[PDB]
Amino acid sequence: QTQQLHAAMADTFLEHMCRLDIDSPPITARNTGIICTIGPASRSVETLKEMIKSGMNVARLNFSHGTHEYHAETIKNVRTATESFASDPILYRPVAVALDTKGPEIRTGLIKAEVELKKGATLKITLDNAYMEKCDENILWLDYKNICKVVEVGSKIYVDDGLISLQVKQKGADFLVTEVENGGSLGSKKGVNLPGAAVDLPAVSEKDIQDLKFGVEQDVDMVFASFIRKASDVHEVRKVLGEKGKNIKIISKIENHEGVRRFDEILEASDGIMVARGDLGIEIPAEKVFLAQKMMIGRCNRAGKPVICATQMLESMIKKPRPTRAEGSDVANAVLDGADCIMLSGETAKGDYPLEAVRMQHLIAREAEAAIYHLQLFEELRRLAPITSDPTEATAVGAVEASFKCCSGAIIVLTKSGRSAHQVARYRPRAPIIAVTRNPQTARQAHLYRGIFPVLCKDPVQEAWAEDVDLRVNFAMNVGKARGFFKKGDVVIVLTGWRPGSGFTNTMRVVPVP
Amino acid sequence: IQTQQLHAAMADTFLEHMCRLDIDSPPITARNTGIICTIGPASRSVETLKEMIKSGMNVARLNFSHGTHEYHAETIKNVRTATESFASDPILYRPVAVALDTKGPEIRTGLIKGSGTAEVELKKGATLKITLDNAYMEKCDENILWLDYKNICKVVEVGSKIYVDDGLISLQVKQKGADFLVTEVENGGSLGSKKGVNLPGAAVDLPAVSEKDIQDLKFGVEQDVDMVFASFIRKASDVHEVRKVLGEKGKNIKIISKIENHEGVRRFDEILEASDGIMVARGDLGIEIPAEKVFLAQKMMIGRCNRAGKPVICATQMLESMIKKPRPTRAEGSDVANAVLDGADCIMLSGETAKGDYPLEAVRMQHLIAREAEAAIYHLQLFEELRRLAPITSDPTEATAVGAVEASFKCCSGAIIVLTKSGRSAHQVARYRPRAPIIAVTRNPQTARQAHLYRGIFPVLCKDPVQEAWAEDVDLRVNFAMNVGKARGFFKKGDVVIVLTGWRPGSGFTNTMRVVPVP
Amino acid sequence: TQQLHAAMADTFLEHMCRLDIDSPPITARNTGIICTIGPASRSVETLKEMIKSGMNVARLNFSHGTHEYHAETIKNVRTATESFASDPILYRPVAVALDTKGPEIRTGLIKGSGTAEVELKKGATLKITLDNAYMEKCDENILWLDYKNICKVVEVGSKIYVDDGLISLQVKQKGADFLVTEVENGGSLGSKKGVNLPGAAVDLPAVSEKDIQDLKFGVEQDVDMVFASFIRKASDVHEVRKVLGEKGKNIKIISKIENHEGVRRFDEILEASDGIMVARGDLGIEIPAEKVFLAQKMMIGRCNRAGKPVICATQMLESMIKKPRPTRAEGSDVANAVLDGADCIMLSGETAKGDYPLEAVRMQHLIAREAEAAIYHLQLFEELRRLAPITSDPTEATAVGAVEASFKCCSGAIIVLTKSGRSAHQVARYRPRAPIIAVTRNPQTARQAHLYRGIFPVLCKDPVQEAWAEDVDLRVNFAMNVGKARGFFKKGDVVIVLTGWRPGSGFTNTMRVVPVP
Ligand SMILES: Cn1c2cc([S@@](C)=O)sc2c2cnn(Cc3cccc(N)c3)c(=O)c21
Ligand SMILES: Cn1c2cc([S@@](C)=O)sc2c2cnn(Cc3cccc(N)c3)c(=O)c21
Ligand SMILES: O=P(O)(O)OC[C@H]1O[C@](O)(COP(=O)(O)O)[C@@H](O)[C@@H]1O
Ligand SMILES: O=P(O)(O)OC[C@H]1O[C@](O)(COP(=O)(O)O)[C@@H](O)[C@@H]1O
Ligand SMILES: O=P(O)(O)OC[C@H]1O[C@](O)(COP(=O)(O)O)[C@@H](O)[C@@H]1O
Repeated sequence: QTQQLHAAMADTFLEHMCRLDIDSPPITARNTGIICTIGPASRSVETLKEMIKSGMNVARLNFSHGTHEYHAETIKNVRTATESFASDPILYRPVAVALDTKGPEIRTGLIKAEVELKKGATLKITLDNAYMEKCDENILWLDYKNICKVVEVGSKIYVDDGLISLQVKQKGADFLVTEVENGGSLGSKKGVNLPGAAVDLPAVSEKDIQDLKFGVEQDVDMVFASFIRKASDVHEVRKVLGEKGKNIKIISKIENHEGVRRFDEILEASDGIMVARGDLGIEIPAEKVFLAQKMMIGRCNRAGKPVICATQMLESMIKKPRPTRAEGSDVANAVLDGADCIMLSGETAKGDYPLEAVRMQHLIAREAEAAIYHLQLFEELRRLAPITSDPTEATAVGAVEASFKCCSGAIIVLTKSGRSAHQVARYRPRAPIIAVTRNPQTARQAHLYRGIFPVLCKDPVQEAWAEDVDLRVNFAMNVGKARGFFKKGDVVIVLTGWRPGSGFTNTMRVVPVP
Repeated sequence: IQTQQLHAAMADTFLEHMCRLDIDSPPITARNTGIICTIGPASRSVETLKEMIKSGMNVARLNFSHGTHEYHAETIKNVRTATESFASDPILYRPVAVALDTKGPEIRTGLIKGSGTAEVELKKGATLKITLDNAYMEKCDENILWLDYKNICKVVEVGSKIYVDDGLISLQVKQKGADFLVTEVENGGSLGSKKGVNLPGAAVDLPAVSEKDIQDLKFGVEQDVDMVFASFIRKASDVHEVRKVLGEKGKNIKIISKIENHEGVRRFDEILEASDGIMVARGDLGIEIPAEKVFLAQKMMIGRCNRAGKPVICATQMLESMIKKPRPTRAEGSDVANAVLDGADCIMLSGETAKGDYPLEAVRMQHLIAREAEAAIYHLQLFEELRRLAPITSDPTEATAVGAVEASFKCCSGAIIVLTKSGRSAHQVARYRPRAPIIAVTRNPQTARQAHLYRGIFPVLCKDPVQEAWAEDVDLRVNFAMNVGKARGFFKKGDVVIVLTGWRPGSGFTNTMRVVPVP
Repeated sequence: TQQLHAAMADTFLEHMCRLDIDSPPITARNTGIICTIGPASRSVETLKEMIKSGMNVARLNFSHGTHEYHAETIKNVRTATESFASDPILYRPVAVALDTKGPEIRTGLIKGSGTAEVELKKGATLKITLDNAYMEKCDENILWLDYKNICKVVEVGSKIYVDDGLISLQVKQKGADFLVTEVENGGSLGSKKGVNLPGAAVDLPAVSEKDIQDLKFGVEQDVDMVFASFIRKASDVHEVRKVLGEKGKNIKIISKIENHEGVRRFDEILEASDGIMVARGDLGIEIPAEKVFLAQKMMIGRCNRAGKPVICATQMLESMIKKPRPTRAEGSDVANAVLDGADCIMLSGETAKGDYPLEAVRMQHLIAREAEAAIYHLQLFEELRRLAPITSDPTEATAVGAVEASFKCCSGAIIVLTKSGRSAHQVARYRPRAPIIAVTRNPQTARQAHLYRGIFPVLCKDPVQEAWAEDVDLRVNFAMNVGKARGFFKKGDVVIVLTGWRPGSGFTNTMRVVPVP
């Protein structure tokens, strides 16, 4: 009668659906990470404190706009807010900083200011920089020098986040003649999309380069790399991060058809993925976005790599204290699909109800996690699981199976790098995975993985290693008792390794909570 | 292989199925999920209604929370005029149903400053007196708000939360009174006229069927509506009341019960048993229960309806942003697709079509998403589970239905063609959720219109006179269906289709499945 | 009844747990029974009783007997079968199968006698000779064999197995036209016993001179199928097909798999054949006996997946040669063959030579009937469907539809009108629980139908009615009358009927769900 446990026992998915129960309350623990974009609505230390209390796990900084000075201050504010809770390490929640790059863009020039484009009219594009400052009703300059190479007669060109739609009729040397499909107001310096085109713009812009160096300087936890189209774009980002940035997680943002097409190579080269639905729905028909989303979430779950669902999840909450019914549904279905994290953009950056937006994602996620059909999900994740000789992988699956057999309150995992805990998360237990680490960055980065509740042990290192291990297990028991995940006498699963250092998790214990 | 998500269709696991979903895999022409559009000022002209039918509208919903009988009579006439403008060629005629959505036990606010269009914008932390003094029913403003629920005090209690306008404005009761409440604006916004008011956690003792509802149901009978969407159904006796009010004259009208509150969810099984179908009325629902639990209730009701073989509609805010914008949000794309994947027979538009700036674009977008989502269903497991979950019965029509759907998967058939007088034989096929469209050929125009409630049914109304020889009459209808599919691009000459008929005239005798190539 | 409680289990494990010895089966037995005819079972009198007890196919073994002897056996089987033809409701078609000798190797005669035996002691010496002067003077010192090439294919260390693999020899000196061996497994050595050489590459023809004569004899006697011995590869099968010629083109070739090479090359052999016999006697000598069940299950599964008949053969009810009841291992084996998915089960010595031939047939009947009810059709049908291509063939669509409908209403039968049998075969391949009553006017189609699990062929002999709808109705009523009389169903039960939209072969597209009148 709690946790949708009745629905969880159903022999079929249809009967599982029929058993879902609005009167079956969820556990306390919410497994899906919440990523909040920070902006004018959410930037103060006092608001950030409430965001953390409301459930923010990751603070996202959008580098499309704003100076390094500004973002540095934002990051400082985030850290001040986070560390205000530091004094009680049992209740302290790590908060990660994510840098989302501007990435390469196609832009128009200066009009004549705005101008009107009428449905059916003719409209030349030129790369002749003499028209850079002189765009108008008959003529439009663009900054992408190689556009004629990458688009054909009959192709479509979108301008100003998709408001405007053109069709290429003539394809010359340094020019294109087009008819205006979707007319409207044409401003200056607008963004241009090219659906279906293989855009050959660099993997990282001049500004992205400076921006990633700033990320390393500022000790960010992860980078959301914009407009990733191929594996080699991920490598160029990785090479720019370099030795100083080598522990920074690269999450690839899939934003166009080519990125969807070449998804498998991108996934293999990345630490995780963001389904950037905003830009993706400009580039592919909006009715196909759910397909791409479900496909990418499935493949990420199969590979055991974090996937973030992004953009317009609770959009109406920019203006309103409650979301639309479509928005509640979108969030629940992203969690049911398998998304590791869900994200807020305008809802937390600019909106009037940023705390309400964060609270709603937390509430829905928690209800949605209880409603997953773990019986089939776990069987399927096993079957598609390769048989290998890696001891930590066998221990992980063993722990998750044990956790289902005894409905443990948690799986406690000692981890330095986070990997042991990620290997458990990939099998999607129902039980929260309390990842105990002394590495503050690991604690921050753990949020990317569904089910991981990171805790940062600050206790001094004991001289006897077995005692230092027992010290950290007990810390995890105290965190669980305090947050109400379980109580004395409940059963939990504990994972440790055979020696200090990373790579040696091979020990699973089923233990009473002291 | 590379159309209709057939690579995904063949996956041995649901996880692998998801992994194979392909944006470059184009759907078939036929869209199975019915689209219900609310008609109002933006869409009630004949001219616009014609374009709604071309864009995909199957049912025209009339919302009796507003408007006079004269107003709704004319909307209905316009719907029929637009629908019959296509009747000259019976092969391309699309039937359109008329649905009456009852007002039911509502609480509504009054007019702002005596105007239905006037608004005040309110601020958080203000004071607002509510009143039942009918002297203020058209003098609602920043300070005084009139409500039509005469028993408001009861029920209500101090500290209770009162919600106005689709839950967007929130008031908290600081003090009770004889016929007045005193409140603080917990959440601000622009307050308008005749807005819906909710009292979650209060026992609203308003009748199941008010005198206005009785007036409206009588009108629906007189106007020959196809279905009634009954508001705020709480228990089986509510459904029986509507059925007895409709009486003999309304005995063929379908009753769709709207589940809009906590008691309706709890008592869902007896409501379903009593009803002809269900609407998941998410607007009120997500105010009466926590918004975060609406998806649970939605998926439970779609599941139980699918298991019962009764139609279920998912309603409210599916493409809400399209009221002001030509393109929906990504959440709205997802919401429509996920309703279809859940198993919803029909999807609905309200303000998007009733009063928005882009009613045609909203109908088109629902058509497009529905069709993409229908190809993405994991039929392999779905059909296995519907088969397993259905009892082993002696009913010959039920055996033929499952046989037909099985055969339709085996040959990836262009259609399942079903002859039906009442619709039932076509409903029995729809229940097993074939990929193929079901072409239901009838001579009963009501059956034609009502069959849109069922996933996958494309009703076609045969106009040809009855032939003296019954076998020739049957064959005439089968060929009409052949002609319709080909004109619509469902299939071409030499494609294989499944054909369902009976062994004698009249309802209840469907027992014959034939697998026939398209001539 | 019919283990229907077990049938509804959501798991194979729970299905087993629900099997119930107090749940009686239906009357219908879907698994064909093939009986080997010999002196125990050859008279018309005894063949009539065999038919009553459930024989569907009479196998003649051409390892022994003259063309004159076998023609007489065939006449007796045909006389036996046609004695029931006075009552069309009760007539059962019985097929005739010819089983070739193939490239066998045989020893000679112990001391000039067909019954004499000698004792071979473990470790004692035995000289094998090809000197035809010892052809009828075999004893414990010298044994003659009829494979003249045995010396150019075995090597010192080689093993040679004699008499159903009960006696084992090891070559300790290889000669010119001789071998010297030491007896590993001793015992009683008799005359004209079978010899095998596992690991040896035997140089004998796929189809010998005598084999050719026998296959031509088959064509002339109008047999229904041929069981072709020791098929090692596809080209062996094409050789049998070639001898059968255009005149015997409708005769079913069942490839008998009896050695390692046959198993290894199974897929090419199955694609060439009309069916398969798991010939377990020779197979369990050519390969280790403990591996035979693997081969049996691989072969039954591959045949079920290809939709081709498969027969399980040899030693199924062995002890019943001397005893009126079987061992527990034999009850288990017949049942498990049926659960594996064998279309037919066979008897050899049990019916040919043994003391209790009617009891062996009756036992196979009783066991098969219980085991068919114990099949987990829920998973079987689901796998067969999934492992089935999406096709444009209307008859296939109709067939899978009819099987689905038969499960939905637990139909008393699926009735199928068929000229060539193909339509009924297409239904059988999806393994319905309901019996498939195949109504044909073609006597060969009715006889060959017995090779497919589930098919109960009935031969309609009434003249073709001018009105086609009435001719179809006539046959459907005939199938209803047969089923009633046999207790497959009663008035008020529901049956599935499959027909075409016109007369002639290849038009099956119509399924109807009808009450039994
Ligand atoms: C949503 N869904 C569906 C739908 C169908 S068809 C009968 O409409 S079967 C099925 C199904 C099975 N399992 N799970 C859990 C699961 C399994 C594999 C991957 C994920 N993400 C989630 C599911 O989530 C799940
Ligand atoms: C023998 N068998 C069968 C047969 C069928 S139907 C197509 O004739 S499905 C199936 C099946 C499935 N699993 N296993 C392994 C198993 C599972 C559960 C209990 C036992 N003893 C053995 C089986 O052993 C097993
Ligand atoms: O998840 P990682 O990075 O592999 O770390 C897991 C490691 O943590 C431990 O449990 C504890 O190690 P430490 O004492 O070095 O922190 C090791 O036995 C184990 O290998
Ligand atoms: O779905 P329903 O209402 O039972 O109608 C199906 C009926 O239609 C038919 O196929 C044709 O009947 P009619 O000629 O009376 O229209 C009957 O054979 C069958 O019983
Ligand atoms: O299995 P086959 O050889 O295709 O025979 C099936 C045929 O039998 C029938 O049901 C009846 O045919 P007949 O009237 O010629 O016997 C046909 O309609 C159908 O095509």
